[PDB]
Amino acid sequence: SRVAKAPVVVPAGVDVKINGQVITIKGKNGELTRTLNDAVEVKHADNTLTFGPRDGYADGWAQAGTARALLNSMVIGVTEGFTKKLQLVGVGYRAAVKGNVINLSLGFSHPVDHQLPAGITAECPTQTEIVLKGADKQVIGQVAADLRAYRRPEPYKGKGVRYADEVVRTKEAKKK
RNA sequence: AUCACUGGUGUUCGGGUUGUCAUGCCAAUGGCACUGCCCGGUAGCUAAAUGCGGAAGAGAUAAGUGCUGAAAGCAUCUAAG
Ligand SMILES: [K+]
Ligand SMILES: [K+]
Ligand SMILES: [K+]
Ligand SMILES: [K+]
Ligand SMILES: [Mg+2]
Ligand SMILES: [Mg+2]
Ligand SMILES: [Mg+2]
Ligand SMILES: [Mg+2]
Ligand SMILES: [Mg+2]
Ligand SMILES: [Mg+2]
Ligand SMILES: [Mg+2]
Ligand SMILES: [Mg+2]
Repeated sequence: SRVAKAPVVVPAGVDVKINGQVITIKGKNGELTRTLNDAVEVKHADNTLTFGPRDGYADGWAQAGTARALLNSMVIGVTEGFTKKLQLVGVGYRAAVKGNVINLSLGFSHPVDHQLPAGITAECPTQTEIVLKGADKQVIGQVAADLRAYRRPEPYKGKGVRYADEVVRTKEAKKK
């Protein structure tokens, strides 16, 4: 509703294309396409997209609000792009990128190699930092979640793979 | 599952031996006595013998964990995906 009302602006250089429900956004950072829910009517208008419910759908305003938030992320994706940062905490925990495969040393008796998906790249500044980059906000979120899952932050020392902007509450071992 | 090995059985293979009857007798043999009683043992069957098995992988999930995400300007694993 309120989210669906605010239209999204197409900055210069971004080219939208609507084939019924299938949309395609093309920018300097790549090309993203989505099939919108059959209850959403989207209009290109004058360098600004608008979103509204179609007639005969009881949830059109809920479906238009999500279609708006996604297309707004698609436009940001093909220009500024998205970035996620992860830190490793713990003596001996290290990371390193070789091609599109991240090598994790997380205290296991075996190595952890994580293959990145199609349009995601990863740089390791220090050995305890990973920086992901990509145009798809959902994909970069999934990749970061998969890397965090190898060694979730534990509550007694905060050790593991954490999001850089993550608050990790710790607690003290029970006395006696 | 199998019998190469280790073994059991092995009244159809060989031997020892008690009592008695017979083959004229000696010598040699056979019958009967739980296979007379025993000692070994071939093939076969067999276990205690010795080979092998339970999986890996894949698909769709349970509880559970998430990503993106509005309805509800926030939040939200869910309503779409
Ligand atoms: K045998
Ligand atoms: K035998
Ligand atoms: K006799
Ligand atoms: K969320
Ligand atoms: Mg034999
Ligand atoms: Mg024997
Ligand atoms: Mg015998
Ligand atoms: Mg005589
Ligand atoms: Mg007689
Ligand atoms: Mg008689
Ligand atoms: Mg399995
Ligand atoms: Mg949201």
